Amino acid sequence: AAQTNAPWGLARISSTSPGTSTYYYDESAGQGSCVYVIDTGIEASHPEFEGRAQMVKTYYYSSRDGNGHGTHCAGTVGSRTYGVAKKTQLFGVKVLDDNGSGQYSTIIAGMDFVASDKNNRNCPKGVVASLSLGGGYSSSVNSAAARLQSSGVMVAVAAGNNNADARNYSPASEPSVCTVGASDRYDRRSSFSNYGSVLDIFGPGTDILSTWIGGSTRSISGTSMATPHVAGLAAYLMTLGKTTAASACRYIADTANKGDLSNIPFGTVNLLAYNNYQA
Ligand SMILES: O=c1ccc2ccccc2o1
Ligand SMILES: [Ca+2]
Ligand SMILES: [Ca+2]
Repeated sequence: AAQTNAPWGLARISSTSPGTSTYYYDESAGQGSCVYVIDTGIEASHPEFEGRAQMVKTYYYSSRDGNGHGTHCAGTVGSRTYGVAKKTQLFGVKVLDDNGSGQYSTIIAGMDFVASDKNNRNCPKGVVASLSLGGGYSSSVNSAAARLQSSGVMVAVAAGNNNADARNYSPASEPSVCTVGASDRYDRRSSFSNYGSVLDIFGPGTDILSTWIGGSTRSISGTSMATPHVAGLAAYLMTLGKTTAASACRYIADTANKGDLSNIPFGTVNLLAYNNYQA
């Protein structure tokens, strides 16, 4: 399948070079997989989700995304026009308030929730969780991410936007999960992207067009935007049978575009998520 005039990030993950505009992907498109977006919620009624999104848990007064961030990330995972895995099932877990803030205790509860909830859902090709959030180091937050991964869910987390070593941020610094840095359309590390030995992979993160609340769209930047590209790619690969939840991060790193990025500090991987699609 080919989507012409795709958002640049989708084109990038299906090409060995920057500058293309077509997203090539297998028609299976993540069907049969499930991705939990743990964030400010998801506007499930957005036409771009085609009825494939639903809220399953909120830690606040409402399950509505009053912010937009969670809807944007979900859109990159799995919306028709802006998503990597266009037929996946999306579940929203609202652990961030409408200002995009949340306490560590709530974020941990949200991870433990998904570890249990996945047992109640029909996801034959596997389960992914996308966490476009983080804050200062916390061993308890890392431990929660490690448990989620251990339970059999492919966990992808944002490296953070401090232009710093991600070792000082959580859950980015938990080695067992897949920590995602951001790049721009010229294959440069995004100027805000954290880096360091704990990063596993890079994805498109600068100027990413996706869904927004009020049935709209908008372009924003962050490691928060790169993370759903990797989460969607994982869902897409599990559906194809190429990898499992336990090994998807390693498989993505193994099959990545290598050495294409500039401004990567010594000690940080130079690997860009790539779907290896061949028609
Ligand atoms: O869009 C965002 C806003 C804040 C933030 C903080 C830590 C990690 C990722 C983040 O993404
Ligand atoms: Ca290349
Ligand atoms: Ca890792």
